[PDB]
Formats: sequence, C-alpha cells, structure tokens
Amino acid sequence: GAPPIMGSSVYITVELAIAVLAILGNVLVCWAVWLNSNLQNVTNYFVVSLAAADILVGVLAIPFAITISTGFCAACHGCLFIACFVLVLAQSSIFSLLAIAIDRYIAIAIPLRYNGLVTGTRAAGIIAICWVLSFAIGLTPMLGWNNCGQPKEGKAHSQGCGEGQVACLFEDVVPMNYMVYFNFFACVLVPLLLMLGVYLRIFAAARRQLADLEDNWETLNDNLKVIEKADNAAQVKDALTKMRAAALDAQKKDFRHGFDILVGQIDDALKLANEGKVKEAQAAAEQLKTTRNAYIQKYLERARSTLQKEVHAAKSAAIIAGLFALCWLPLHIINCFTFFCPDCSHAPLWLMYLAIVLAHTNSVVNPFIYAYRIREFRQTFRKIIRS
Ligand SMILES: CC(C)CCC[C@@H](C)[C@H]1CC[C@H]2[C@@H]3CC=C4C[C@@H](O)CC[C@]4(C)[C@H]3CC[C@]12C
Ligand SMILES: CC(C)CCC[C@@H](C)[C@H]1CC[C@H]2[C@@H]3CC=C4C[C@@H](O)CC[C@]4(C)[C@H]3CC[C@]12C
Ligand SMILES: CC(C)CCC[C@@H](C)[C@H]1CC[C@H]2[C@@H]3CC=C4C[C@@H](O)CC[C@]4(C)[C@H]3CC[C@]12C
Ligand SMILES: CC(C)CCC[C@@H](C)[C@H]1CC[C@H]2[C@@H]3CC=C4C[C@@H](O)CC[C@]4(C)[C@H]3CC[C@]12C
Ligand SMILES: CCCCCCCC/C=C/CCCCCCCC(=O)OC[C@H](O)CO
Ligand SMILES: CN1CCN(CCNc2nc(N)n3nc(-c4ccco4)nc3n2)CC1
Ligand SMILES: CCCCCCCC/C=C/CCCCCCCC(=O)O
Ligand SMILES: CCCCCCCC/C=C\CCCCCCCC(=O)O
Ligand SMILES: CCCCCCCC/C=C\CCCCCCCC(=O)O
Ligand SMILES: CCCCCCCC/C=C\CCCCCCCC(=O)O
Ligand SMILES: CCCCCCCC/C=C\CCCCCCCC(=O)O
Ligand code: NA
Repeated sequence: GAPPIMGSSVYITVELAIAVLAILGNVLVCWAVWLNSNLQNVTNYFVVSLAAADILVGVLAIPFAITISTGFCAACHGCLFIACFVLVLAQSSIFSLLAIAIDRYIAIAIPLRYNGLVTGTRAAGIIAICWVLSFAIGLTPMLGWNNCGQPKEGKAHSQGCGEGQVACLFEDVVPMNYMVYFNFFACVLVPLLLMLGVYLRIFAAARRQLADLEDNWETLNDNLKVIEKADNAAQVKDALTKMRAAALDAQKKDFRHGFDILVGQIDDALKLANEGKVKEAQAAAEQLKTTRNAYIQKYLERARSTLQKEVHAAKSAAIIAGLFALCWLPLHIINCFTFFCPDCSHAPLWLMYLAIVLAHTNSVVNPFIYAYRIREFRQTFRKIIRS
C-alpha cells in the first residue's frame, strides 16, 4: 500500500493544470465576445454562459473535487454542497448546449422569422432561468435526497471526526440512485438524445433546402431547352408556366430586380405564346439566359454559400455537444456499474480519478473548437493575444 499522498499529488497536480487551462481559455472566449460586435449574436450568448460554467469548473469545482478526494471531516450537508456544485455547472452546460442546438435549428428552418423570435433579451432571460434550474437539479440532494441520515459512523470515528460530522466522500453522501436515474438518465442522457434529434433535423433540413435550390436551377435550364426544341405555341406555354411558378418559388435590391426581370420576361414570352407566335415567344424566352447568367446564377451560388455556412456552424455546435458527451459518459457509465452491478468489484481508484479528470478536461476543449472552426473567434483571439 503505497503512501496515498503520492497518488494524490499526481491527481491534484493534474486537476490544477486543468483548472488553469479551463480558466485561461474560457476567459479568452468571454473576452472575445465582449470586444467583437460580429461575435455578439444570440448563439454566442449561450456560448458565453457555457464558458462561464467552465470558468467556474476551474475556480470552484476543481478545488472542490480536490477537497472531497481527501475525505476530510465535515458536516454532511456542507459536504453535499462541495460534492454537488459540479452537477450545477454540468447541468448549466447541458441547458446551454440544448439552447445552441435549438437556436441553430430555428435559424435554418425558419430564417425569415428568426430575428423576430430569437432576440438577445429573450436569450438572457432563458439563460437566467436555466441557471436557476441548474441549481435546483444539481443541488437536489441538499433538499433531502442524500445519505446524511445514515452516516458511515465507523469511517467517521476512524478519522477522528466530531459529532455530527462525516468523512466527506462523494459516494458516501450522494445517493447512487440519484446519480444514475435522476442526474444521468433524466437530466443528462435525455437532453443529449434530444440534442441528437435536433441536429438530425438541422442537417436533414440543410440537405433538403440545398436540393430544392438545385431542383429550381435544373428546372430553369430544362424548360429553357423545352422551349427551344418546341414546335407549337402550347408546348412553349406549358414550359413557361412551370418556369414562372419556379421563379416565384425561388424568389421566396439587386436580388429583387433580377427576379423582377425574370418573371417579367417570362410573362412577355407567355403573352406571345398565348397569341400563337411560336418563333417570337422562343426568341423572347431566349432573353431569359441573359437574366440567368447575370442575376439568377449569382443568387443560387450565394444561397448555396449561406446554407453551407449554416451547416458548418451547426457542425461546430454538434462537435461541442459530442465532446461534452465523450468527456462525461465514462464517469456516468462507471456509476451505472457501481449501481446496477453490486456483484461487480468497484472500479479502481486510478480509473475513478481518470474519469473525473476527463470530465474536467471538457472545460478546456471548447475554446480550441472555436479557434479552429470559427474565423471570427480565431481572428479576435489573435488580436487579444498580440495586444
Ligand atoms: C462566492 C464564492 C467565491 C464563495 C465560495 C464559498 C465556498 C468556498 C464555501 C461556501 C459553503 C462552504 C461549506 C459550508 C459548510 C461546510 C461544512 C464544514 O463542516 C466543512 C466546510 C464546508 C464543506 C464549507 C466549505 C466551503 C464552502 C463550500
Ligand atoms: C449566487 C448564488 C448562487 C448565491 C450563492 C450562495 C451559496 C453558494 C451559499 C450561501 C449560503 C451557503 C450555505 C450556508 C449554510 C450552510 C449550512 C451548512 O450546514 C452546510 C452548507 C450551507 C448549506 C451553505 C452552502 C452554500 C451556501 C448555500
Ligand atoms: C464513452 C466512451 C469513451 C466509452 C467509455 C467506456 C468505459 C467507461 C467502460 C468500458 C469498460 C468498462 C469497465 C469494464 C469492466 C469493469 C469491471 C467492473 O468490476 C467494474 C466496472 C468496470 C471497471 C468498467 C468501468 C467502465 C468501463 C471502463
Ligand atoms: C444511450 C447510449 C447511447 C449511451 C448510454 C449507455 C449506458 C446507459 C449503458 C451502456 C453499457 C451499460 C452497462 C453494461 C453492463 C452492465 C452490467 C450489468 O450487470 C448491469 C448493467 C450495466 C452496468 C449496464 C448499465 C447501462 C450501460 C452503462
Ligand atoms: C459559490 C458559487 C457562486 C457562483 C455563482 C454562479 C452564478 C451563475 C453565473 C452565471 C453567469 C452567466 C454568464 C452570462 C452570460 C449571459 C449572456 C449575455 O450577457 O447576453 C446579453 C444579452 O443577451 C444582450 O441583450
Ligand atoms: C472507493 N472509492 C474510492 C474513490 N471514490 C471516488 C469518489 N469520487 C467520486 N465518485 C463518483 N462515483 N463520482 N461520480 C461523479 C459524477 C459527477 C457527474 C457525474 O458523475 N463524480 C464522482 N466522484 C469512490 C469510492
Ligand atoms: C427541479 C424541477 C423544477 C420545476 C419547477 C417548474 C417551474 C419552472 C418554470 C419556469 C418558466 C419560467 C418562465 C416564467 C418567468 C416569469 C418571471 C416573472 O414573473 O416576471
Ligand atoms: C482564482 C481563485 C481560485 C481559488 C484557488 C483555490 C486553490 C486551492 C485548491 C484546493 C484546496 C484544497 C483544500 C484541502 C482540504 C483539506 C484537507 C484535509 O483537511 O484533510
Ligand atoms: C443561482 C440562484 C439561486 C437559486 C437556488 C435554488 C436552489 C437551492 C437549493 C438548495 C439550497 C439548500 C441549502 C441548504 C441549507 C442548509 C442545510 C442544513 O443546514 O442542514
Ligand atoms: C424551480 C426552481 C426553484 C428553485 C428551488 C426552490 C427553492 C427550494 C427551497 C428550499 C431548499 C432548502 C434547503 C434544505 C435545507 C435542509 C434540508 C435537508 O435536511 O436535507
Ligand atoms: C482521453 C481518454 C483517456 C485515456 C488516456 C490514458 C492516459 C492515462 C492512463 C493511465 C494513468 C493512470 C495510472 C494507470 C496505472 C495504475 C495502476 C495501479 O496503480 O494499480
Ligand atoms: Na461545461
């Protein structure tokens, strides 16, 4: 039995290293949003709330985790707060991650009414509510769902704890049925699965809208060939009627003028077609190629460019949520083994603290994702560092 302070010194040193990196990186995130007006959107307000939770992981949760690893004597409910405050920060992260996913879905599903629905004032109120809910969820053991009424008195006596005190150890005070059923299943796993469902809807809507743009572009060019290879005025009319409906469908200053010309030129050729003037209608329909090459094609490429940027932004948000799941799932899975398999030997000490360190590492990764995937963050990061 090697001296416990040796393994403890390694765990504590790693925790402190994580705390420094979590504070430095996420302070840089909040500083960037504060300085850059181009970063001051509703999505990044939840990014700031998420960064604030990770700053608090380094300032409070990691010092709390170091303290509870010692098993020091404490009043049980005070021990509960040390043990459960990190659950508040994790729950706040979940609410921020879910809000970001919903915000990205609203922006791609109904972009016409996004600015009227998703505002900064409403976002700040949602953030405040979610922080209150995170305290209620994370500190639910302090409301009575704890093991303080049944303290391990032999462990407390062996450590010389005073009357009314317990050896402050996580699994001694926090019930595992709370950790598995309430915290993990209901409050972590279900919202993460909801996020997965939201992101599936986002990318499916992106693929559908990109296909609709390509369908309107092909229908525009196909019916142009139909008019050229037509023989009577009726065939020209059928092709022009489908072009006009598709032109107004794709329409949903330089953008409006381009479609004003297109629909007007379609109406010109339609009127000639209704008069039986096939040659004159085809010549008028050939003028549509000038409007297509000078206006319509530019709108197709810009609308495609906008959707691809929304896909890129939605993937950046999905990576953050996936990394949260990857960093926290091992610790939750270990709790499931402890809870559901009492015949299984408890996960060893080194693995417990590896899972704890890994969960804390998640408070370091998000500033790197923003730097590698978001040019506006990366450029603002460089300006802050150089200055
Ligand atoms: C605003 C921020 C910075 C203040 C941080 C306050 C923290 C550090 C305080 C608030 C409540 C405190 C706990 C309250 C009760 C107990 C029980 C006692 O038997 C041992 C200490 C212990 C476990 C305290 C540890 C420190 C503690 C968690
Ligand atoms: C900004 C908001 C969250 C205010 C933060 C204040 C919180 C962290 C402080 C304020 C008063 C504190 C409590 C004061 C007294 C006790 C009784 C003790 O037996 C256990 C700890 C406990 C329960 C403290 C836990 C932490 C506490 C709840
Ligand atoms: C989310 C991704 C990273 C998958 C994580 C898988 C990890 C958390 C899984 C894979 C294998 C698992 C271990 C397999 C077997 C045992 C022996 C048992 O007596 C206690 C639990 C313990 C020690 C498990 C703990 C959790 C474990 C380490
Ligand atoms: C929903 C998916 C994507 C991720 C969550 C998977 C979790 C809930 C699953 C994956 C592996 C599972 C464990 C695998 C094996 C055992 C050993 C058995 O004696 C009791 C249950 C227990 C401990 C399972 C509990 C639930 C578990 C931890
Ligand atoms: C002992 C424990 C004490 C610790 C106490 C923890 C309290 C939780 C703090 C949350 C800060 C929230 C971060 C602020 C993010 C809000 C984003 C924002 O400011 O948006 C502005 C608005 O949207 C424009 O109109
Ligand atoms: C005998 N063993 C010695 C080592 N002990 C380690 C106690 N620390 C600990 N233990 C657990 N189970 N969790 N779960 C969590 C968590 C937080 C969020 C989701 O999960 N944190 C934890 N911290 C366990 C007993
Ligand atoms: C731990 C489970 C918590 C369940 C509690 C349910 C109530 C929470 C509801 C929150 C929605 C908040 C919207 C209303 C805000 C109005 C504030 C006001 O009166 O000005
Ligand atoms: C910027 C402010 C950040 C706060 C710095 C906090 C750093 C201290 C870290 C851990 C404190 C651990 C206290 C140890 C518990 C007592 C051990 C015992 O009594 O057996
Ligand atoms: C962030 C805004 C604050 C919202 C807080 C809402 C949830 C509060 C939950 C638990 C606080 C319980 C404090 C415990 C009292 C002392 C217990 C005791 O002495 O035995
Ligand atoms: C919907 C979110 C609202 C926030 C939570 C509601 C307020 C909770 C009220 C009181 C909590 C009191 C803390 C309990 C003290 C000691 C209880 C115990 O011995 O376990
Ligand atoms: C990101 C996934 C994390 C896995 C990376 C593995 C790195 C750390 C692994 C092991 C260090 C902990 C000590 C392992 C051997 C200890 C055996 C023992 O003390 O009984
Ligand atoms: Na987090």
